[PDB]
Amino acid sequence: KRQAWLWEEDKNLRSGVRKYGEGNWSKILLHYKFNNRTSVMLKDRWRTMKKL
Amino acid sequence: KRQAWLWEEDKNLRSGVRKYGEGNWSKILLHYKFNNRTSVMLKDRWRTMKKL
DNA sequence: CTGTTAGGGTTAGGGTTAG
DNA sequence: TCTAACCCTAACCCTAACA
Repeated sequence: KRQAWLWEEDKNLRSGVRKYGEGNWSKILLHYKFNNRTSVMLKDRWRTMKKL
Repeated sequence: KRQAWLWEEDKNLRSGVRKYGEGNWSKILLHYKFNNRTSVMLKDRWRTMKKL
């Protein structure tokens, strides 16, 4: 089921990119809580954040 | 302008869903004739067909 | 086979008309 | 007034090219 990205997931993604680096989606996924997301979904959300 | 759906288009759409499955709009659009429609239009028609 | 990421392609679903 | 047809676009998928 399609799930909009919540504020806390967005925060974790940004924290993850600052610490682990842009592109290291799998590593980011392993260090923070996300709502049943895969590393591809993180990559995609990052692209959307840039667009917004 | 606006274009209501003819019985032929509906037949193809339903045949398409059976053969390719619901949600595979672009593949369906590629294998049957439709009145200048996009994959999104097929998806919207299916929704209405379900709502009727 | 399990898993990875970049990037183009596609779909879900709530909102917007046309008539 | 009502609603099927159409729009917007974030979210998600497919594929290449590897490890």
